[PDB]
Amino acid sequence: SMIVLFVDFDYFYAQVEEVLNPSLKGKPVVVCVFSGRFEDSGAVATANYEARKFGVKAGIPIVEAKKILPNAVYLPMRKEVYQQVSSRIMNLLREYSEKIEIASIDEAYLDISDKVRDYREAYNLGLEIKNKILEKEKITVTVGISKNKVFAKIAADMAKPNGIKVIDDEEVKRLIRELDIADVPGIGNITAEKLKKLGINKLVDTLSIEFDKLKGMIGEAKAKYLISLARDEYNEPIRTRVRKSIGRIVTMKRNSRNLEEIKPYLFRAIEESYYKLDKRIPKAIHVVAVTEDLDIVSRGRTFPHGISKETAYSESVKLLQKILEEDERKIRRIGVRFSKFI
DNA sequence: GTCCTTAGCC
DNA sequence: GGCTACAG
Ligand SMILES: [Ca+2]
Repeated sequence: SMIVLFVDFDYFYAQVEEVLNPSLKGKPVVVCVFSGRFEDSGAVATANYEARKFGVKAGIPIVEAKKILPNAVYLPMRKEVYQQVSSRIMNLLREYSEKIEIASIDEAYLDISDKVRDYREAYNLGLEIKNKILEKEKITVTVGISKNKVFAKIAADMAKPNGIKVIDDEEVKRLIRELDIADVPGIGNITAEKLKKLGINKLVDTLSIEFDKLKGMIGEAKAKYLISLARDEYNEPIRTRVRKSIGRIVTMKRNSRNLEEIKPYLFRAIEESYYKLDKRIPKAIHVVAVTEDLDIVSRGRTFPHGISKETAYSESVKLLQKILEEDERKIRRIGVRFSKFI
């Protein structure tokens, strides 16, 4: 009882550039966010399987990427192109079950309990999903099928890319015992290391250790949740994610601490955040500053009414002003985030 | 329900 | 780098 079907687009951004650009078949492809500063200032957002065999990965500096593969194909992120392709697949997804939780620009969880009898009909539903998506958008996905959200995700990780994998109630048990902890959704590097010292290498170890000695560390929320996976008791429903804050953040030319030159960046993040809102009026604004050393500093302000675009303008300067005088360091990035919509 | 600094994700 | 939620 309770069948969750999970869908993750493989090397999404790079795959979309491949479908668009037949001249990139075969070779390696590295989609980057270019800073606008120096030559190859920036970071990597994704790489195809061919790029990833060589270490080139999401998050490393572009400069480093080019140390490894000086001649992969390097491409600027075109966020709104993957956004179009993404919403088109999300809609195809939406036809198979009303109960859909969109989790990022490239993964979605389907609850299929009323639409199939057991896993055998699911895995088939899985194949239909895949093929229909590849037909209409020429994009390969991976399908994960399990008893809850988290093991749906894990199942897709084991069969990525282009593929499909079921994890029945039994295999849940093996993975509770013998699967590596960092491979648990919502657990990457920093929290592996938070436990890598601690003696915990698999989910089970968490039951073999005191509760507060975990609570205190990675934090109560994270401790509870993992313990729930250990006990095989996770049962979080599939609900429509609602976007809580929409924002923009842009890197400046020559990072500085003069308000009059910082000002025009600040205002562009505002236009584009309004752009985004889309008929949504927030009550809250935060001015976000990234410093010369890269130590994020944020000041906001909540209003009992919604914030007009113009009030967003003047109000931002006041919050910018506050930062300029409580943190001492120069400013490299500047932005705004809007939240608590009407 | 409010000011703020903290990790997993493409 | 840019995004967004999450942690008390
Ligand atoms: Ca994903």
